[PDB]
Amino acid sequence: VHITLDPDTANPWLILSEDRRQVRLGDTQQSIPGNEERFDSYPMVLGAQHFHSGKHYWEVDVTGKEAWDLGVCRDSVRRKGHFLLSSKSGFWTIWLWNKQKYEAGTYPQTPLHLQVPPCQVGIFLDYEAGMVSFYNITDHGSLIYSFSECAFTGPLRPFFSPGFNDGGKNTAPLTLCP
Ligand SMILES: CSc1cc(F)ccc1-c1ccc(C(=O)NCC2CCCCC2)c(S(C)(=O)=O)c1
Repeated sequence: VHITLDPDTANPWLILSEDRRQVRLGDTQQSIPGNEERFDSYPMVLGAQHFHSGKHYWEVDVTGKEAWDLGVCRDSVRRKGHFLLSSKSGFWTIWLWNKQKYEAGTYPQTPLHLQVPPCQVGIFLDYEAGMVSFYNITDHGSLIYSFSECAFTGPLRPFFSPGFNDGGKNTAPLTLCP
């Protein structure tokens, strides 16, 4: 299935493209509804798709970004207030922080040592195997990180953040690639 972003989930700091394949930080927050699905405290958005089974793959361009978070989450994740992105809270993600620091969302966090900074990241979900894998497309498809034995029981969602607002330092888009 072609991944698309779900506008009803998108925090007001986010701008989505018409085709729902791109998200980026605005310079101000949009004035939009405060509906239950919307992430209210962080620049986060979900894919529209709900996965219950099977293997799934998508590719995200992160070119020129100082920070981002990508992965998968439970449909049931809290949308309102503040929280950590732990597997305990229903998140399997990796991120870039501060231009150079890549990490996997294990507890404690697993530092990722990427000699070649990715411009595109490939994300695989294998529902039945309980695996979420991340590949460095730029570095000829090297494995960044794999979460294993995730033991999923309910629906999952693609998860994205193009960063925190940071005075214009991270306005480059996140784009799903064909
Ligand atoms: C807009 S979320 C975001 C966006 C980015 F562009 C780049 C990174 C993040 C981002 C990653 C991770 C976390 C986070 O939960 N870290 C805590 C550890 C999680 C794994 C288990 C040990 C504790 C946060 S947060 C919500 O604390 O702010 C944010």
